[PDB]
Amino acid sequence: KPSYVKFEVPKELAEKALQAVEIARDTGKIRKGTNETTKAVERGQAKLVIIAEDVDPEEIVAHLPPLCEEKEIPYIYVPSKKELGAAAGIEVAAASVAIIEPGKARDLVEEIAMKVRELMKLEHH
RNA sequence: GUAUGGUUAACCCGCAGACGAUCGAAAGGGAUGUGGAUGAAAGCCUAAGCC
Ligand SMILES: *O[C@H]1[C@@H](O)[C@H](n2cnc3c(=O)[nH]c(N)nc32)O[C@@H]1COP(=O)(O)OP(=O)(O)OP(=O)(O)O
Repeated sequence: KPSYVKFEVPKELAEKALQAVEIARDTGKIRKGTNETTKAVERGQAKLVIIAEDVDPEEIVAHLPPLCEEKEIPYIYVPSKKELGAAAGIEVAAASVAIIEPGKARDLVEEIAMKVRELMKLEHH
């Protein structure tokens, strides 16, 4: 298990995280790739950040969970980084994706934002 | 004199790429860049370069 994964995410909740990227890709604006994601977080324009769990080395995305907590931006973990790139609409894999405007997925992001709040309180005791 | 340029183009497999393609000195920026296989007839036009 990676060290940058602060909390475990169930499969069913992670599957909706890909759907949010899929919907917001067509009905909103997302940013695919770790560089675009990092900029979207430090600029404070990212509604939800999605981080992959199969990132090696960790030093590529290990700074997002700390940065997202400072900027008070929710984040959720996805197992596959290739499926993450597929949901963003690119041929290659993606280590992280940032959702700027959810669009039609506005409701789905709210549901994920609540559960990542509850999952974060449980792992923190 | 000469096509490696045209009239005249497709269709296959591969390689690199959101761990950042193209562009840029960098900053920036964000999805293409490319190697090969068979085709690209005949005739005709042009002659940069080369001889
Ligand atoms: O048939 C051509 C050719 O034999 C000869 N010619 C002119 N330049 C070259 C060259 O660089 N390399 C070769 N191998 N042959 C060349 O000239 C013939 C054409 O006749 P012209 O001389 O009338 O026309 P051109 O424009 O070639 O030369 P010119 O008109 O200045 O004299």
